[PDB]
Amino acid sequence: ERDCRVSSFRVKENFDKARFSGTWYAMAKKDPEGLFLQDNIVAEFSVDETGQMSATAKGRVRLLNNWDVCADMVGTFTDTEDPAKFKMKYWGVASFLQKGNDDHWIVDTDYDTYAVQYSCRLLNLDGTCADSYSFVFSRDPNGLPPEAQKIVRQRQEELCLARQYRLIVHNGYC
Ligand SMILES: CCCCCCCCCCCCCCCC(=O)O
Ligand SMILES: [Cl-]
Ligand SMILES: [Cl-]
Repeated sequence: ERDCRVSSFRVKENFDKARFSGTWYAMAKKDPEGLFLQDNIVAEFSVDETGQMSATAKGRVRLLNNWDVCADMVGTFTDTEDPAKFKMKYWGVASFLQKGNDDHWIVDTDYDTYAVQYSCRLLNLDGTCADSYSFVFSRDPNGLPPEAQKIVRQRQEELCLARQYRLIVHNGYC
């Protein structure tokens, strides 16, 4: 009876790009189809004076046949009418790395502790998501405090994803 239509999902009110800048460690991920980033995922967000948000990311990706590389990725965000909803053009510093353009929603954050991100790459015909991914980020690479963890769990459930995350390990691979 809970609403899993993407159009129903709340996102961060009055999202502040500047406050969101800096280092975010991925603690957990819900994978899309054909998953790319595997683990050791760290993102760096910036805003320029134009107010244009961008990011870089490092992580282990596993090219099939069991070949691990540390991907170095770049993203730039185009604003929409909602301050928390963006279009993210992304690519790798190496041209053979995955590129594309995904929706990028900041579902919730308190800026200095946790963030929940969401992307629906493809809708179902009933408005639910056919192919989604989601990152939970922490400022502290050692994880979230309990109050933040509990808030995040609520947000995960609201996205209809709470059963579908896996933990992201950080072990200096990159
Ligand atoms: C959304 C993660 C951080 C945002 C920083 C954008 C920098 C490019 C990251 C590329 C994400 C594309 C792969 C995401 C889906 C996946 O890993 O399976
Ligand atoms: Cl709990
Ligand atoms: Cl669960």
